[PDB]
Amino acid sequence: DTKEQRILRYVQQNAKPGDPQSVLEAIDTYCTQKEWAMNVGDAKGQIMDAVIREYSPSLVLELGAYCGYSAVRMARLLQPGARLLTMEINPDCAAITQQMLNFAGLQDKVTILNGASQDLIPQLKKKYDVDTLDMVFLDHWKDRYLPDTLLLEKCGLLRKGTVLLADNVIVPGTPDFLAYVRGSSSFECTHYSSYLEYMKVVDGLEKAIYQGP
Ligand SMILES: O=C(NC/C=C/[C@H]1OC[C@H](O)[C@@H]1O)c1cc([N+](=O)[O-])cc(O)c1O
Ligand SMILES: [Cl-]
Ligand SMILES: [Mg+2]
Repeated sequence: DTKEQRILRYVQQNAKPGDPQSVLEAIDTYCTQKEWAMNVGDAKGQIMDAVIREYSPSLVLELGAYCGYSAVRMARLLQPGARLLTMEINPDCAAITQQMLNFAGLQDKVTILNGASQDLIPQLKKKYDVDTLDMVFLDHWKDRYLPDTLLLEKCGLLRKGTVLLADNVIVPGTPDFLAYVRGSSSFECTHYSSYLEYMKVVDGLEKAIYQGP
């Protein structure tokens, strides 16, 4: 029995099936009151929600599903016909994420990719019928944010106006990524100050909008 399985079970026992908001609320309750876990959380989540609503993306890539909290958060705001692809390196987590989405009634909008980002990114266009991405959410290994951004760019997955939105740029931090995007004329960056999930520690999201080569 793992922490992640306990979260899934709590959602199954307490949330309303087919109600994404209820699923988010049960996850946030469990992680607030019983066991901390690395979900984006409600405070950063509201900022995510605002960004998604602003850009109305048709095709979103998530790096790092975990338990599917952000997958649920994002997919519930997607317009009909829009798609979320989410990459998860751990097969236990990838299974839990599928179950979370199923419960929420979002399975039709979301496609889970099991594998390492660096291995899956070059297969997106051909295997998943992708031209360019409208939005990318980065929440996987923090040392992978920069090299996976360079890989997205190499593989032709970014277009002018693709929105990159990165969690944990302060805590635990992604200092190479943040230096890079903020220094590059290919990115226009905005910082959204917030708090680390379930805590009083300052963290933030960075939005980096790709400008072209
Ligand atoms: O390592 C973090 N995320 C990367 C984890 C990536 C993989 O580990 C478990 C699962 O397989 C996931 O895809 C992290 C860590 C903290 N933290 O405070 O440690 C807060 C966060 O929001 C995080 O995303
Ligand atoms: Cl999450
Ligand atoms: Mg995170």
